[PDB]
Amino acid sequence: KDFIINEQIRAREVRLIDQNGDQLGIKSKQEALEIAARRNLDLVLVAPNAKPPVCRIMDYGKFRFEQQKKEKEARK
RNA sequence: CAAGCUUGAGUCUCGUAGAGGGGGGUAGAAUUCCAGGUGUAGCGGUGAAAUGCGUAGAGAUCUGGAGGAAUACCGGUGGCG
Repeated sequence: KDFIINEQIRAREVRLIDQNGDQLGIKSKQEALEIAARRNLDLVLVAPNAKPPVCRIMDYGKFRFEQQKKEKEARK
């Protein structure tokens, strides 16, 4: 569920996937953070144990809200 | 029982103070909500937490608007009934 995002990420390099599924390739964490920032989105570590770790560009708050919404609705 | 009397009780005149009652207007503070600008990962809550709220961008800040309810200071063994 919970993913670490943005500056919480410690990986030197990550494989980057953008908000639409475009495979941006291997990028330094710094460049990945720049791309996320220019798009006003977050850099989310979706696959911490992949080699190299996989990050997805997305709105973390919107993603998390929808996930919690889904869980709650299906149980009431 | 009858006539009275003016001190009890009323009436008259002119003023005074008052959150006394009923109706109608209207005001500025705040909360919550709606619409936006800035901003970004927390806010909120407790003894400690969690539920809750926030990347569909909250909270914080600035702006405009809606609505309801109550009227800080004055304010006080103050006042009115």
